[PDB]
Amino acid sequence: DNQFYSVEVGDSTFTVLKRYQNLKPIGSGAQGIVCAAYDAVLDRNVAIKKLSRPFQNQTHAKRAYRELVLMKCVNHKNIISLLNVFTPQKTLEEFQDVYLVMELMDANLCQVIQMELDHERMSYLLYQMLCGIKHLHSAGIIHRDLKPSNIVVKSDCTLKILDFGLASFMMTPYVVTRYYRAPEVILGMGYKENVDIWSVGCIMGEMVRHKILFPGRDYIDQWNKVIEQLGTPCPEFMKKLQPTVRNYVENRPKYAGLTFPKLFPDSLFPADSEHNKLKASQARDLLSKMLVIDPAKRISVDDALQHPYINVWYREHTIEEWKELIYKEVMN
Ligand SMILES: CCNC(=O)N1CCC(Nc2ncc(Cl)c(-c3c[nH]c4ccccc34)n2)CC1
Repeated sequence: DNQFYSVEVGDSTFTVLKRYQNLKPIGSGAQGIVCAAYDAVLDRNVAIKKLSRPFQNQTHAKRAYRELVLMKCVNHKNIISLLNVFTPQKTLEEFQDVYLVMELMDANLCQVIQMELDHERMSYLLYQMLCGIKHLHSAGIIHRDLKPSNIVVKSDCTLKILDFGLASFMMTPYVVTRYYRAPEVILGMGYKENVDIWSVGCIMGEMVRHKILFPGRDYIDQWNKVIEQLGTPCPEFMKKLQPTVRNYVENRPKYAGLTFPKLFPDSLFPADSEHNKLKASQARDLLSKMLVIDPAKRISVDDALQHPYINVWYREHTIEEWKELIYKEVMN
């Protein structure tokens, strides 16, 4: 008979294709609920993400269309691949949800962060972020929102990025984390390719320090936590900020904060063997080239890939037009 069946998964219903069996919730996010399942056809495990009426507003719609499109276009070993897309509804009028099926990963970075990693694995994961980011950049896509929760890995230490970043208001219950947003993004002062390097540096640091580098309730708190450790930026950086903002920043208590050996002591890095000793320094060296406020002085993706620590691996539519656009893309 029908091709789909429904299964309860908490406070929602997953009406998926019969080929997917033994649904099990693996995570929750902004777009919706995500489940792990077994695909009888391909004979392998996969992940199923359900988009509940993605056209309910421009915020969710824009993300869904953009996701659905790039997920189909872009292709790279370090960017989650889409295996299938479907909708249990038969017509546009009936259209409601969109299900995305992808390879199943074992976990996201939030989990890896809570554990110590030899230099071999840490550098490898970091190397895969740079590749993926490099690919996204070579496609004209500047993520700008890379974070531990949007990056997943497998046991064999393989890594893939989940989403494609940004391109505003929502009644949603949960907020979005911004601890990894680059300075230029926080101060809206224009950005470039190396804007992602800042995020990678925040993640690498968290992997070391095992704790969020720049916490904070709002961007006000976040900026302080940034200068409180790295120190007030140089003048050349100030003269590149709109006065409405250059005022707020320049009228903030200066710092000339601590150096890197202080921020990331040898205690955090394994310095038992001579090999690990050298890797520590190289690691801290890269950290110091990525955690730089001024983009003009922040290392780039290609130079970061050449770093010895890493080279060892070398418009506005209506909720009716959106439904249309999204439905068409789904029905390839
Ligand atoms: C139980 C704690 N382990 C984890 O951190 N996770 C998160 C990653 C999950 N695996 C996975 N594999 C593929 C995709 Cl496409 C997604 C995924 C995509 N978007 C998500 C939003 C929230 C949580 C997970 C996802 N997630 C497994 C459980």
